[PDB]
Amino acid sequence: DNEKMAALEAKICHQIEYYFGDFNLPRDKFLKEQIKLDEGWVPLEIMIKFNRLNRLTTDFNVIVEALSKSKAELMEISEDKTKIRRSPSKPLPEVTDEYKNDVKNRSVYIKGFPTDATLDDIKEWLEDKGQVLNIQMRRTLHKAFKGSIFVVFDSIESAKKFVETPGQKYKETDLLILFKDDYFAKK
RNA sequence: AUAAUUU
Repeated sequence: DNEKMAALEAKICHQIEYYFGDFNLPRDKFLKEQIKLDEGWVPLEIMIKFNRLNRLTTDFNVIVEALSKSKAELMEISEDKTKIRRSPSKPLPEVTDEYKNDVKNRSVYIKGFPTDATLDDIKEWLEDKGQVLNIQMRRTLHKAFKGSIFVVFDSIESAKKFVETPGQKYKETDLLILFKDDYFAKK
């Protein structure tokens, strides 16, 4: 029973840490704007507008409880517990040629998912393939899922090991896997 | 329609 509460809390921490994480934050206009208002602090009242978090829970107390137990320890909770922020002690990394070169080399391309698959479907399928930091479902201008995605692993090592595996299939359907830069090379 | 949404 309470194990499901732990499961819910782990999901809450992951979703919030994604929003304020190294991959997302630098390209999140709405969030970078909010962060400029009160020294990084963002009211839970605002955090609740984030769709994926909303679907997990809308309750402030549950969110605070979950974050206070987070292992990652990326987020800080205010004293009155009405707002949160990325720790000032965990600044965003400087984006150098080296950093970008490393991110590109940890990025993979995977084609072959059914057009109706959701982000949750894919996340679950990637659960046993290594540490993932970002999943980008490729869509058309009108936001229609093409069935192909880009995945960013925690390191070039886990990325390499994923691409090295030739017998991978989704719901018993073959998949085309390539390093992102290799996918572009062809295109 | 910054009515931005893995906001």
